[PDB]
Amino acid sequence: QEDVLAKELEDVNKWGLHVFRIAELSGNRPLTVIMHTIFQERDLLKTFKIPVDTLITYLMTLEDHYHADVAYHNNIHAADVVQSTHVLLSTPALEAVFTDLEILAAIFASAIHDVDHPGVSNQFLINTNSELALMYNDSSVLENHHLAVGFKLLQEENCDIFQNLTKKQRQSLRKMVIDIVLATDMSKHMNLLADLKTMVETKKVTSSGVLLLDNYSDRIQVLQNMVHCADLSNPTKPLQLYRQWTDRIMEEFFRQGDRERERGMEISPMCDKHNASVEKSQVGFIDYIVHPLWETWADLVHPDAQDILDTLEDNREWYQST
Ligand SMILES: COc1c(O)cc2oc3cc4c(c(OC/C=C/C(=O)O)c3c(=O)c2c1CC=C(C)C)C=CC(C)(C)O4
Ligand SMILES: [Mg+2]
Ligand SMILES: [Zn+2]
Repeated sequence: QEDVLAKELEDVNKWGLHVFRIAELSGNRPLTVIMHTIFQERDLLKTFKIPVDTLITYLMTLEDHYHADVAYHNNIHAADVVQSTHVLLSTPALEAVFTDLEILAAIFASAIHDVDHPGVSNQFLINTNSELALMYNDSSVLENHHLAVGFKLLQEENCDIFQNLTKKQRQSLRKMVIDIVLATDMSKHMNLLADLKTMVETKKVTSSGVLLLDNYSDRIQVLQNMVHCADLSNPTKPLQLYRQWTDRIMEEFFRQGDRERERGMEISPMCDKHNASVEKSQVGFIDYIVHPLWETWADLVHPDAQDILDTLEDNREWYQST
């Protein structure tokens, strides 16, 4: 069984890795084994003097604080975003653009970006006067919490994977990780996309042909949009993968809508299981959210992302046809 898993982990650089098989083959440890593979592949353990045992211990503790009883925002989603961010970082147009520390931040941010998600939305947590909304004053409630949990777990026994970074390395990475995860709040999508559009229109490229990023503001904005693309990458994946993600988000949405109805509240869009239109909503989401973003990303790394954008367009057509 370990040999099959190791075979499937050979695809870690490929879009459309079969993350669900890896979850099964790893005994519900997709986040740990994919993170470990990626760190090996990028030589991050040697670069940052990360002890192997510390890495596994942190990864397992972090994976544990994703909820196995949440159908979408679980450890499989986290592994998927890590792996998708890992592939997006390897695109030719970005070669040698980001430092080792920035690659570490983006991968680490992807791994913690939804930890301890309870499977309800920010707006539900606000409307139900939840403790989380109360702690974070109704602003990026989930996103602030994922960051606080992800960083806090570094303090558990033999969990500080950043113990051999310099103080300035830690401080720079923490800030970058915060900037990235806070940008995954969907209420920020439009401002993030508008900013990425502006950057593509004024895009500058080096003599080697690679994207030129002058300053923190441009670098962090590309890393924020990269992780945001990886977060919204389900509809760019091969259809058998995309369909399982759709099934899982609808289970989680529907269960929020039951809670909402049980409490007298109006049902949030896509959460009413007596008035759903699964296929229509996927097309709506692609047309108004996912495709505008992925088309803008494709222009930034043109033509590196043309197969991913083509798969998205085919998957949109297929859902439309139904
Ligand atoms: C109200 O705006 C909408 C909306 O109008 C339709 C939507 O539709 C979806 C559809 C989704 C998924 C969706 O989730 C994306 C991933 C989130 C994560 O990992 O946290 C959504 C939406 O979130 C969504 C939102 C955004 C929600 C809020 C509260 C601003 C995830 C996976 C796939 C299969 C792509 O389907
Ligand atoms: Mg999230
Ligand atoms: Zn997410």
